[PDB]
Amino acid sequence: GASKLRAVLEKLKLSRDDISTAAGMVKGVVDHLLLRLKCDSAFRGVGLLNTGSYYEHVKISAPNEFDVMFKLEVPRIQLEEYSNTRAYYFVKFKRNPKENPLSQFLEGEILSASKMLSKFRKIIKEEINDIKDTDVIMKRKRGGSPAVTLLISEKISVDITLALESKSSWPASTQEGLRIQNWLSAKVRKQLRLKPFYLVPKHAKEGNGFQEETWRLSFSHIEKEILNNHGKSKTCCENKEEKCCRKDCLKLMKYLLEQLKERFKDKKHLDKFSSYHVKTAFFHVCTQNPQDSQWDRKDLGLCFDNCVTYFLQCLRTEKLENYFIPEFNLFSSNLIDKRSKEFLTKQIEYERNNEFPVFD
Ligand SMILES: O=C(O)Cn1c(-c2cscn2)nc2ccccc21
Ligand SMILES: [Zn+2]
Repeated sequence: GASKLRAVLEKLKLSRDDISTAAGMVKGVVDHLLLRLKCDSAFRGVGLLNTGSYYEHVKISAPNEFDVMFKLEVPRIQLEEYSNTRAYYFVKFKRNPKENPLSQFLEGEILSASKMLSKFRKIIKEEINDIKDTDVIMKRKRGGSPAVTLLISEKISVDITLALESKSSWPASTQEGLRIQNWLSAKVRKQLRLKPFYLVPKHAKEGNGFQEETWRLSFSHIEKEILNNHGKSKTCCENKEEKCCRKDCLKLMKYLLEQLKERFKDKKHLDKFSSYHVKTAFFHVCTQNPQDSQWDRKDLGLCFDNCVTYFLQCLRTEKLENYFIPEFNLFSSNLIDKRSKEFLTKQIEYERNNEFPVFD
């Protein structure tokens, strides 16, 4: 029902005002933090990376929650892949001169994530304590990559993550990734792959213990660009004759998962699932249907059923390739146990069989 779904989306559009006001409230604090952060010799080249659901224009239903990324430029780095993970790497440095301002964090030849995260939280703390014009508090440490967590005006929660920026060529694991050749063209793929890639501090788990000095690949900027320039036609969604329902589908998937996570928040089954899974699956569906005509607005129902159908498959086969790192499985049994996937499958299938009552 392309009408009921659009009723849901119209209902969703009402939150944009509050999400934008809160976004402004966040930006005000963030800019200050960055200006002050640029003072340290180590975090000199720190900058703001404007990516995420908000800048992708798909952020919904969470005004008091935000995620921001601080990017830092590392000139020349030698990357060492950790145990065929294809996504996690050790950061070494190409040259010998102590031009490196991060020499202080170098634990051996390998760059330590723990040390730099410590200095990051320390400086951020020292600076949030200084300003009293804005009621900003620093929350306790729980997460890994989203290392810093702030509370603005005792209302807004901001997840601050650190990211290294490398202008070098993308790692070999991304070779067969970003299959947009038949969709956004090969010229565009080449242009995009000429852009830098990022690394967020994350630990991998091979078993009982952890490796705490690893960095995981990040391409959020590429995701942003792909999302905000999503058509085979350059004038896609710029006129009435060329209006597609891609972003609508993504929004609907996100809302579906959100509602389902809210319905069973007390049972912890769906805790491991996030919106990135939905986004990834969506990108795969975009690759499957490269034509704008396959995303016509009038077919909003069908297209949505195409996305769900794919996502479900990913849940059943326990396979969801990272759109940039094909050999990395987001839905591997190591990451998410079968019981959770089967539960999510059960619920989604129920919803689809009862005309999505969760949409009302
Ligand atoms: O860090 C990011 O940019 C997002 N991301 C997630 C993820 C899982 S739940 C939210 N995000 N899993 C990944 C695995 C490999 C590379 C990137 C991955
Ligand atoms: Zn479009």
